[PDB]
Amino acid sequence: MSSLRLVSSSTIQAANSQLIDLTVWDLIGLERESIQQGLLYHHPNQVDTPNQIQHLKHSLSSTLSFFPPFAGRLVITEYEDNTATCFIACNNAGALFVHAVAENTTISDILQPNKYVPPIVNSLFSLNGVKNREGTIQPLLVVQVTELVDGIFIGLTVNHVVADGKSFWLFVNSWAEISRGFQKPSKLPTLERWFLNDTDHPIRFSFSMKFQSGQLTTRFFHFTRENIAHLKSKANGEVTGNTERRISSLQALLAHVWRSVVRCERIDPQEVLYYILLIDARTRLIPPLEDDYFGNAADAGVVIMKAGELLEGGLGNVAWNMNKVISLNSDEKIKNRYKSWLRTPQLPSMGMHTTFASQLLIIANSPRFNVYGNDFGWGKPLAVRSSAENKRDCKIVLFAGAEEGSIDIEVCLPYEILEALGNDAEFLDNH
Ligand SMILES: CC(C)(O)[C@H]1CC[C@](C)([C@H]2[C@H](O)C[C@@]3(C)[C@@H]4C[C@H](O[C@@H]5O[C@H](CO)[C@@H](O)[C@H](O)[C@H]5O)[C@H]5C(C)(C)[C@@H](O[C@@H]6OC[C@@H](O)[C@H](O)[C@H]6O)CC[C@@]56C[C@@]46CC[C@]23C)O1
Repeated sequence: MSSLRLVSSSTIQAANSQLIDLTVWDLIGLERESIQQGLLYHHPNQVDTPNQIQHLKHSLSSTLSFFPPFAGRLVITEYEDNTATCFIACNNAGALFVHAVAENTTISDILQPNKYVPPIVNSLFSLNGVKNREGTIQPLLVVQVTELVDGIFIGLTVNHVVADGKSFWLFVNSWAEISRGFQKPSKLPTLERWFLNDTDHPIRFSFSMKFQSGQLTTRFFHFTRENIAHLKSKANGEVTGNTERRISSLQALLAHVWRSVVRCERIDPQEVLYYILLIDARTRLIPPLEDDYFGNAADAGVVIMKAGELLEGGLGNVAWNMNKVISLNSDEKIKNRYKSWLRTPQLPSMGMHTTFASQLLIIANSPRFNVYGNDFGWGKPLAVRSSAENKRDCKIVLFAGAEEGSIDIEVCLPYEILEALGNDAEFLDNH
């Protein structure tokens, strides 16, 4: 029968102290979860596995020289007036490398296609359930490499106060480059983080003070470039006054997914619905941040619509509203939101009490991030998976698909809704 065991855990320091102040975007995650995403590889031929594991360890240490935050620790100071400060010490305490073996477990055991994510996937990551504020002691980066019968899985656990999704995949891209033989990564990080005024740091903040919580399931759906292009043309074709085809491919897809979920759940048309986009500030500040600004740089944009209007008003109207919410995340709004946060620096609560699955839907990650170029020397990955640790939030996570211009979405919802989506011919997914 199949089994899973850890064979070794090793501290990995940078191959070759500095302090980093954290801004509002970074602090907001202190009480929340890590980023856990990983890559599946098939080994067509035999591989010298001990040498492969050693090569991943040494290239990881080399990459860490260029990303010192991932080898450091958080420093939190708690004060008597119920406030706190936090920063990153690049003290080279080290990341963690975990070597696991999944005896008699295969690629296809992990990647049940058109099926739900199997429970084994969650055990391909280490430090599940650890909040980002525990980075004062816990490594900010854990890599778990799990040997399979016909390949390996490379699963990263990354502290979400240090990095967002963009910065996560910057590190993965650069590590694969170093592993392939590059001497430097092709994109170097910008480590200095953004504050409206140099006097703002260290920010003194306060900690603290769901429908089907603990019972959600996770399933992938694949969207071809053609089906996406169909959705974009339809959405722009429905909103003509005042358009030169400004609704984007992703806006139309997300509008379609929103409509499909709500249609499958069958809810009262008077329900108010909240759709949570994460809008990058890097390109929207004036002056803009560096493209490879390393840290968090995104703010929620909340799309609010009645269920009746969402469905009866047509795809283009939903996508146009999302477009407009995105367009309101201007340089003015970003800086004023920052300033009012400094005036009431409380870390958020996870929000309202939800009574159905479509009520509050969070949209995470991006199809812009480079998933399939992560060749460490043995070929491109077959797939990307997350830990699927989250069983509380109704959530859609966006991934680049294997074929050019396609998108995989990882959907966390009640089981019967995922079943309805898989049986819905209006859901334009494939395979
Ligand atoms: C009246 C309105 C306008 O309809 C109201 C009704 C209520 C709501 C629906 C809005 C609130 O208004 C504000 C709101 C968005 C919350 C506060 C957070 O949002 C941040 O709030 C702070 C202020 O506290 C702002 O300064 C930031 O700009 C903003 O982004 C966010 C994040 C950043 C933690 C977000 O995190 C991702 O989790 C998943 C990971 O996979 C990702 O990687 C990671 O990012 C999860 C959702 C979540 C918890 C919630 C939930 C929804 C809320 C509760 O809208």
